[PDB]
Amino acid sequence: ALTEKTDIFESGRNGNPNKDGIKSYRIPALLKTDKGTLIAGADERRLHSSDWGDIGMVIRRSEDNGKTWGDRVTITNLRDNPKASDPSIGSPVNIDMVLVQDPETKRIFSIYDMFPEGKGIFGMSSQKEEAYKKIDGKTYQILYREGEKGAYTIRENGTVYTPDGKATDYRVVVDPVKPAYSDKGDLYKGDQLLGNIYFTTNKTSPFRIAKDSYLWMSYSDDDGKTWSAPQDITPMVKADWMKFLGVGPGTGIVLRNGPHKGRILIPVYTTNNVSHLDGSQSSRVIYSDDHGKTWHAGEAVNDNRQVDGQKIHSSTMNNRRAQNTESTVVQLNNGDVKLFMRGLTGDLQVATSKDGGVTWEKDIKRYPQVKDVYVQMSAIHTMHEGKEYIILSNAGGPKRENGMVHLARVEENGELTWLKHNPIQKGEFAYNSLQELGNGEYGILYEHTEKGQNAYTLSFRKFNWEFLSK
Amino acid sequence: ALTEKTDIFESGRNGNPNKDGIKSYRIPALLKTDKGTLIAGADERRLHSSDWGDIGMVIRRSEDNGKTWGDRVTITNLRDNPKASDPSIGSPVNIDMVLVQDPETKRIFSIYDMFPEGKGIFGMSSQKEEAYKKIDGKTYQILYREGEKGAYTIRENGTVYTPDGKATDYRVVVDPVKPAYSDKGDLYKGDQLLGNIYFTTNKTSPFRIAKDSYLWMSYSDDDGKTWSAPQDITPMVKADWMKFLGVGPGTGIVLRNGPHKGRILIPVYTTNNVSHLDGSQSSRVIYSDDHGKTWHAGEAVNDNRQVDGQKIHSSTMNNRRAQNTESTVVQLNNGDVKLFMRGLTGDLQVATSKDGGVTWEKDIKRYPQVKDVYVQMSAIHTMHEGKEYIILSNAGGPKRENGMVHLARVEENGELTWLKHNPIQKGEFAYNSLQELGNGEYGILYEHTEKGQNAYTLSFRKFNWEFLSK
Ligand SMILES: CC(=O)N[C@H]1[C@H]([C@H](O)[C@H](O)CO)OC(C(=O)O)=C[C@@H]1O
Ligand SMILES: CC(=O)N[C@H]1[C@H]([C@H](O)[C@H](O)CO)OC(C(=O)O)=C[C@@H]1O
Ligand SMILES: [Cl-]
Ligand SMILES: [Cl-]
Repeated sequence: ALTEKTDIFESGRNGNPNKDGIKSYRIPALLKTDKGTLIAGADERRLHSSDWGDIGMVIRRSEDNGKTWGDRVTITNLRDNPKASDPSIGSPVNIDMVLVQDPETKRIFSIYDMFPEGKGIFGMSSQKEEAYKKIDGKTYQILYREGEKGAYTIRENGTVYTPDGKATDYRVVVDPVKPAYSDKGDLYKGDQLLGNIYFTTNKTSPFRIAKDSYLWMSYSDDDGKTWSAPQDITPMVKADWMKFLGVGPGTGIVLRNGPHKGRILIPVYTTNNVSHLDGSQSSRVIYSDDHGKTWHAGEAVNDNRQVDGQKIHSSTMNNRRAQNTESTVVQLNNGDVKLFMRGLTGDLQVATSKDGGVTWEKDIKRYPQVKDVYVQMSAIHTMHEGKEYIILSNAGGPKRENGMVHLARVEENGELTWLKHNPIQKGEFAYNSLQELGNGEYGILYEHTEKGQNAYTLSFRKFNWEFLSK
Repeated sequence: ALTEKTDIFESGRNGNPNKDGIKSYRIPALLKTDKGTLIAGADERRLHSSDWGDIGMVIRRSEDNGKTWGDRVTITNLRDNPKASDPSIGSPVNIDMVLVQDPETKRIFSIYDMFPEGKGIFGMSSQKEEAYKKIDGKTYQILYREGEKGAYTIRENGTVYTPDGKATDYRVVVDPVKPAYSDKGDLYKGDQLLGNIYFTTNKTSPFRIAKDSYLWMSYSDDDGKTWSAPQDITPMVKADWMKFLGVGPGTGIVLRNGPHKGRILIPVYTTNNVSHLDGSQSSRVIYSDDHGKTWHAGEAVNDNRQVDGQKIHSSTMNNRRAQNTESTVVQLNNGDVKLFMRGLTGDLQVATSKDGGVTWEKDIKRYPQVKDVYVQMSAIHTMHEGKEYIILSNAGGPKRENGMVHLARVEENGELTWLKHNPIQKGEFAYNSLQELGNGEYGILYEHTEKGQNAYTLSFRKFNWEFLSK
């Protein structure tokens, strides 16, 4: 019923780097393509297991349903600041991905966070820095020059314009060409490399982007073999009030029925400037109706939500327990969208959208049958013999341990009836990503450590309906 | 040299209403029109002196340079909520106006704050309510229905639509016809008047607008005699992070030189959700480059301002002493814009814009020569044979008392040198509005009380250069 674990991304041991010089792997995403390929994505955390530093967005492909795996394809890996005093925080950061395939165009998307050099979500400034400027109907990324108040802009061809709208002799690499696109943001004067717009300390160039939270996208048209250069989707989806805006890691969905059929959903979450990570983490989705060309923000589950007899908003809330963070998204046969949200209640929180993920119903459903220890989860839709189900995997607890696979029957009204709860991994268990394999078989890429492994090694297992019914 | 005061708007005495049933007048604006008319604007605060309640936006006209004044013209006066428990707070609020005339079109504009029923800026909720929705490129004001989470919208001809986009048979009066437009916001179901969308308590209708801060505009094309219905300009200028956004009352300007000549400038200020009135009040201007048709927000003086070693932003700041609030705007002959801002340093703070009010230079200039007791001021540009000056008026202190007219020379540098400091009114003195009358004469309209008069009576004086030279 259930296979042995095949390690896909292997972490180092006892606090040391593995043989490739990588201490850590984190944040699995598992995608089954139209060819039948399995794409396994991960944070490649070179220097340590923490949520920052030098991190590549990496995939491996299985052209045989999880039996054997090809070599690592690196989607994006921004080069580190060679002059940073502390290399553990000395790199521009990419962190956390969501994979999805457009079932019509066959395009595969990787959407992931981006920060300039520093500590990621843990090094955000208290004060807003404007990141973008609209000039004659065009949106440009801003640059700040040391000692100057004014907003420089990156305009056509990467050419840097002054605050007062004059071209300079500086340009930015806006069309990176190097492997892993490690030249992105490089700042030139002519053909002299000066530095990089993502460096924040001990800079050798005069320019940097706003110290903010960004959202990037990369895509593949050849089943995950090669990848586009990073596309900055931030200004399409990030409101002025948002502090953090980042993905809920794993695998997104494409709506298969109802008025919004073909819509791509990407779970994300925000914080605000009132209470940031202490009281404002709020789930929502971004979506595309045009096959991934343009992106829109849905409303938050927390927007106009009644809490303890009073209305809150994702932009103003300061309520630790009312937060919802990383989430996993599923569309039902009746057309409802369910959002399963990592939260702080001890048990499973679920929001429902009747309009394709744009707005959410007033109640969040809490399911005591499914434990949540405040950790990522995944959930997928599945049809077994014409009956409708959802499979959800997360840690059983009491800590980030004991991988549980849950089975729910979905009722005609969209309610969830939990049937079975089946252990899939003893010991350490954290982030995971489920897929349908196409028989009655299901795949799962997850975080687990054993035998002194650094957090985490990411492993793959198959399981059938015989395992689910147990 | 200095004329006796002419009382333009007289308040009641000893806490009682005046003959017209008005306890209080506040917030003077004075405008000299192309025809030579003087328009004196005010808040007509019927029930009490505070920053809320039943308040009309009113003017009087003088056709003989301030000697005699006509009857009150009411621009806007929203009807009260007849079912409110406390009438003192039982009315939709208009408060604080800025007057300006377009010298080309001759159109006169009054721009002023709007709040639904409540305590205005002191009654704002801690949580954001979305106020507008963009549906298919069109911006509609949102309505909320009792016991429902969704956003209804006010669409063409005031037809209320359901959250899911269906016409109902509820209608909002979006083209008011009653004197002073007191019918604006009225909620109909067919022929039947049910209540008003600006009412917040003991409602007789199912709908209300978001509890928020709004910005409204009315205009006159007949020299102040008649006025358009209010135009809700909020969505053009109010960013999503903004809590309060309202005018710095008095008289705005039209830029007379430089590449932005013809641009209309209106002083405003905002708060944010981090610190609201405790630490975030931030001066800026909104402006129109198409004769009042569309409006844009400039950047705050506080945006990317260095304060005590560190950069702040108007959207995120929490710094009491770094606030700048109501302000008055002046263009110099060299093209620079000066913004004189009410603040908490005890002396005069001035910001400079080199791009027609869009962005501000890094330093705020303080002038110890001019005390600021934290009260509104007004300032105008003037020429004197043929040297460039600015006249500024405010309280001398210690409190809101001893009105002063200050005179500065505008240096070849754009710097200011304070030459003269002349008392103009003993006893109580608060808000005021200056105008150049022609032939070396100036007019001022200002808040003063005596003989038990309620705060305040608005009185007018004229003065010439010899008054200034003392
Ligand atoms: C962008 C980022 O920091 N992502 C990290 C996320 C985040 O810090 C938290 O969700 C904020 O509350 O948390 C975790 C975690 O294992 O708990 C892993 C993610 O890689
Ligand atoms: C919209 C509004 O409330 N305007 C009021 C303003 C405001 O309350 C303050 O600037 C907040 O800091 O203050 C004053 C005042 O005499 O001090 C008068 C205005 O009518
Ligand atoms: Cl650099
Ligand atoms: Cl009502």
